[PDB]
Amino acid sequence: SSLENVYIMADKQKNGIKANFKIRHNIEDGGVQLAYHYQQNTPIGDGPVLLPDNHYLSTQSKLSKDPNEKRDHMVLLEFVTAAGIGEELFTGVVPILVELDGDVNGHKFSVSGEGEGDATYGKLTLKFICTTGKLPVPWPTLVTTLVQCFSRYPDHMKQHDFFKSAMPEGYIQERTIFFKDDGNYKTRAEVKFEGDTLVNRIELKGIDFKEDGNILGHKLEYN
Repeated sequence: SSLENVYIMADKQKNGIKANFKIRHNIEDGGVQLAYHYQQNTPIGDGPVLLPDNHYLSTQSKLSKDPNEKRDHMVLLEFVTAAGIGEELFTGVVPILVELDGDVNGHKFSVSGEGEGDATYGKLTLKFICTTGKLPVPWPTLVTTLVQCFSRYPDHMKQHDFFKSAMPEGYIQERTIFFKDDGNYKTRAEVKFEGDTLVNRIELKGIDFKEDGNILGHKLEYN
């Protein structure tokens, strides 16, 4: 498993939030590949949202494989809890669909994911398939791109949950992810309800990657 803290701050000028954090990918030789994340979220609707005090999301991920699956894929379990120093839509189990189109150093690919979120327990369970064939980057590098409205906000912090407050209309989530000493991803996603289903539609563009670096060279552990 992995555990990372997403640091969130209000962005009042855009009626949204910003975030930053670092992901530590494990390299097959024992090293670490840092991926520095810079994030902004803006609401799709023109109504009020919850603009939070500074806080973090404590985010734990576990990656596995479906033993009966021969397509290139990732099974993902996550537990996420907000910590210090629209909500009615999330009181039960909510189906999730994720659809991503990407292009990294000219390698185009698509990913489709399905699963469910249970915000009461901060819990996500999803399975992702590369629908175009072989994924041209390591799965772990796409985890953060591939629905923070499923975070568990403790009752005493519920006034700081921007993500659910923007629902059902949703939000735009944008990132730049800088892979240390390597290339970057830029992502734009729309996260919103389609009926009773929470959908994450994403475009990802990756540039400046090293052909023999840890990403295009597939030198990251599957974790």
